[PDB]
Amino acid sequence: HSNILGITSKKIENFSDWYTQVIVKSELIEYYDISGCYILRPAAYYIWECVQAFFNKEIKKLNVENSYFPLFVTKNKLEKEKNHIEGFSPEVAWVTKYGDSNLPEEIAIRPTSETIMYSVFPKWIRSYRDLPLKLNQWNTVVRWEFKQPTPFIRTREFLWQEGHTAHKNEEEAVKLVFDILDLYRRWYEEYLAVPIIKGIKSEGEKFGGANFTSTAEAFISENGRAIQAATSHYLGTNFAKMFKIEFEDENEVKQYVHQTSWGCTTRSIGIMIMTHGDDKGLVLPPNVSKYKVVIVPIFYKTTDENAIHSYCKDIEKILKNAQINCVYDDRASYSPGYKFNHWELRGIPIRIEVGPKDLQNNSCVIVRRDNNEKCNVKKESVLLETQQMLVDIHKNLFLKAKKKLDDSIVQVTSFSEVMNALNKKKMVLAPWCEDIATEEEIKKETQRLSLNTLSGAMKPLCIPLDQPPMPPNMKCFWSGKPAKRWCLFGRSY
Amino acid sequence: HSNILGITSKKIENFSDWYTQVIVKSELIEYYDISGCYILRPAAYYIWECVQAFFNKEIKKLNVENSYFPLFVTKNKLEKEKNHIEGFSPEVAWVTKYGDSNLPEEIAIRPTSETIMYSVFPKWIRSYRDLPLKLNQWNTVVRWEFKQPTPFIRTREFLWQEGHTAHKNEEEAVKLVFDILDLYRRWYEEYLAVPIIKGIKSEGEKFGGANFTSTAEAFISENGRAIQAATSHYLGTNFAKMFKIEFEDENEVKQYVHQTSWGCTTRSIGIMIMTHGDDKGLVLPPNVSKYKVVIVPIFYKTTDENAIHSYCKDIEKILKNAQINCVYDDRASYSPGYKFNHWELRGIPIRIEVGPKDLQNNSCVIVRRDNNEKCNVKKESVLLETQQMLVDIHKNLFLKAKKKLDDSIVQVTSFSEVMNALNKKKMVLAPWCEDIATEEEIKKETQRLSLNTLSGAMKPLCIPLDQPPMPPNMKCFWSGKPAKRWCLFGRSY
Ligand SMILES: Nc1ncnc2cc(-c3cccc(S(=O)(=O)NC(=O)[C@@H]4CCCN4)c3)sc12
Ligand SMILES: Nc1ncnc2cc(-c3cccc(S(=O)(=O)NC(=O)[C@@H]4CCCN4)c3)sc12
Ligand SMILES: [Cl-]
Ligand SMILES: [Cl-]
Ligand SMILES: [Cl-]
Ligand SMILES: [Cl-]
Ligand SMILES: [Cl-]
Ligand SMILES: [Cl-]
Ligand SMILES: [Cl-]
Ligand SMILES: [Cl-]
Ligand SMILES: [Cl-]
Ligand SMILES: [Cl-]
Repeated sequence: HSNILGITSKKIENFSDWYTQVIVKSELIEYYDISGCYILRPAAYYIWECVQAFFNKEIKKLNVENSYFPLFVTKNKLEKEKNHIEGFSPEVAWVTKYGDSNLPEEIAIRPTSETIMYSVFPKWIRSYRDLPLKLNQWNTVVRWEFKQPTPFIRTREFLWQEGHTAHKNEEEAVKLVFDILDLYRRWYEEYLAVPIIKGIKSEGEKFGGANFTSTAEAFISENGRAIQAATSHYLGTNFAKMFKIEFEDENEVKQYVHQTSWGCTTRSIGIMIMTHGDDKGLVLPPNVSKYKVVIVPIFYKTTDENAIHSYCKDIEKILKNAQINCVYDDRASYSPGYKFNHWELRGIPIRIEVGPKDLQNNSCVIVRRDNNEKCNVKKESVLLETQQMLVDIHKNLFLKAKKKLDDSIVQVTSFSEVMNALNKKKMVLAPWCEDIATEEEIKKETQRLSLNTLSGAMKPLCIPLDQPPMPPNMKCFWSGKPAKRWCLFGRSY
Repeated sequence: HSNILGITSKKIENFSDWYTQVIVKSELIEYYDISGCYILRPAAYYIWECVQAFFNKEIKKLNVENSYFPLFVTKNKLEKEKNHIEGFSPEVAWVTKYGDSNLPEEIAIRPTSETIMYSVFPKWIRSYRDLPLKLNQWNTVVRWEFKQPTPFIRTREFLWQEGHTAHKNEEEAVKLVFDILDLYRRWYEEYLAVPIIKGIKSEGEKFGGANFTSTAEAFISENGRAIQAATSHYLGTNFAKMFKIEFEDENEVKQYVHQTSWGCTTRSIGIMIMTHGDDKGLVLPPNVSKYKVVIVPIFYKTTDENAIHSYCKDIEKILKNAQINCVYDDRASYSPGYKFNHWELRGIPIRIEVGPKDLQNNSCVIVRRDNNEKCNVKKESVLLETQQMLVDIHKNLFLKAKKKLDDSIVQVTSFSEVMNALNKKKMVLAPWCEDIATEEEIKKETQRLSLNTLSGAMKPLCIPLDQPPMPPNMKCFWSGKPAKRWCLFGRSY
């Protein structure tokens, strides 16, 4: 990796290389011997801890309790269900030995914990007094996917949380499915300044055993690829029937539980980086940056040295007293411009420059990372203006990313309008009959039309919860049948 | 598992079965298809989260930053070092396939992350400005150990934290080694009410590449087996030489870094259960129990029902207003005695009984879990007395466990005195010359003397930091040579 000090690929001209440079030169990640596995350095894992604390706070209000189930799973429990999502079998890593000894029975590594947890649920669930059962895990899962691996986005091994619940009836379960989905929206908006779109995945793309799969969909405008930001399934009684999870209800009749399972991944970090990063490097919402402010001294005269270091330490004291973490870069070995690029690259939201002009005027210079706008601030008002500026940066990052998302969403009706939008790097909202047979024809056929890596087919992303009005005689864009609902389409990571 | 409602094995008469009953009937764990892997239910994982928050708070003060490295490791990096602790090779689980496809290169699952992290350290460490480097992981590791598996104590898969640091010189590193060790002591004392003994492991039992291995040693008096509660290694330059971790110092001379690595495990939970549990089931320090108080109504007259439920809800309001979580068990389906045993079994520190006698006297009955002592408390003073009683329970649990630890420590000098103590289930402090050749002779030979599961040999546990005075002509108990220091010996889990 060359030119460690700066980003030499513009986000638009070469988005792929720009992303690799940002995550490495900002010290978020490091690559690894094993393809698809990545080292989350402290800067990246700080982001994970912030969203982890937030999500834990909110799911505790729903009485979800954390837990930990084994990393390994027997070939019996896992492969016991070929009616659920058994498309993980080609991706399931198998341990076959310890040392030079071979295992008697092979054991797999969890791609997800549905079979591990739900094999014990019948023991914990005997009557309606035992429901609802609400569990969550903060763990690591493994999926061996031949598809091109992308840091944070499609990885062989990723940290996540997987919640699983079971309920007395349908109404209780589905309300939790969407309550979690809104927590995912806050996960992205409040802490990552990333807008998403709530929807319902088509029958073709839904989770294996799910009744339906709700999703939060993000979009990378620069390369026109949607990403499944987070997921919340209503499994209904499907999984309850497979694993014989039954309960005596209030009227002595035995019933199947209604289950959910929801998960969000370090993929949120990748989406955040792609949404806000620019050619100077990493851009962070203040809520996920360890250092909210960096104080850079700027002078040349040896006489000013003593006065300036004290003035900067005054600012460091004001901020840290107000619980605003910050770094005072007083390294004399590096030029002021080196410090500028170094901390812009690391994504520090705010830079406070202090120079001789500042001492006499009793002020400072404050520079927003998102737009590089500078302003003079009297020393007394530094604390308040810094607080309001961290808020304004977050408000600005979200609204800019929302403008880019909406500019990428185009509403069309005909097949030809759809392809023009598709090859212009847009996410297309079109009327669709939702017949499942049309999903594979649409994907396979659009790929043959998009002449000139990642999959080039146009999948159905999600059917938005927010439905624009459907005209009376509107026809599906592909089949010509009467159209049921508007659906989002596009290429995907 | 029979008699789910109570513990049918006395902790002394059958300690092994008593432990299995406690951890399952108190809903801490559930057994699993794969030997050595255990399900940490919410009650057990709440304990993990409390100590996890505490340890994270304190290591952040030392500027240790959390991170996450890959679960997998190549056969090259792992086996590159046969001079370090390569005794993990027989315990290293190997993935050899994904799906029906075989992997080109086999990949292992981390038993520990020394090789994973230290293969990247040279990239992050170029000069003295880059030191100290302080990293930590909250992750899961795997060791396939044929030894008899015990929940929380010796498991195939366990949660832990592994810190790793690198320093400019020896003084900086070793100070951190012992600073972490004291954090482990607070981990056990402050939050688990478990006393431990700081020591230095013998040269025979030290960690693979360590210069020395400091340890915190706990002791299960009932079955007379010591356990390695926590560990903190000074690796010195040993690992720096293996992985070529060098740095340009302040005087332009390249040097090797001085490293440490420290870890503590869910084994702390197992030690806590064994130390405080009694025949009624689980006994918890208040700091690791979700519910500090359980309010049980006790009446028979239908007339009293309305008044009593309001009186109990008043107490629930007082406690929860003071941030003292509690459960008001108003289930009319279960007898009051059922509730008593149910919540004593789950380890709730305090039970507040409310009956008709309480309403007229405007008081309540408070029952300590640790000693079942009951006392009347006027309703007004419930909040204060409850707070002081949670503190007194913790003070009592620690001091009781410390009395049992010290009664199990016996100081002897001759070989025959040592064996009498050994077969009386004691941890023996004896003078020892520390010659390494004597470690395998002592272990192998004491096993042949202890006539009539787990290893029956007497290992050297640790050489305490607190050294009682050594007489002038004191001779090692085994060799007759002049004795260097007092060392602890005993059987181990
Ligand atoms: N390969 C990857 N690389 C990087 N980041 C990610 C994120 C991924 C993902 C995230 C959420 C949900 C799903 S899911 O639809 O498979 N549902 C499940 O697993 C269910 C629900 C949780 C319990 N099991 C997948 S996969 C992946
Ligand atoms: N098999 C088991 N079952 C249940 N609980 C436990 C706990 C165990 C343990 C705890 C602390 C330290 C050690 S260590 O001495 O091996 N040192 C290392 O790994 C170093 C230091 C951290 C980074 N690598 C082992 S092993 C084990
Ligand atoms: Cl590969
Ligand atoms: Cl809101
Ligand atoms: Cl996906
Ligand atoms: Cl410079
Ligand atoms: Cl603004
Ligand atoms: Cl086995
Ligand atoms: Cl103290
Ligand atoms: Cl050990
Ligand atoms: Cl009963
Ligand atoms: Cl007391």
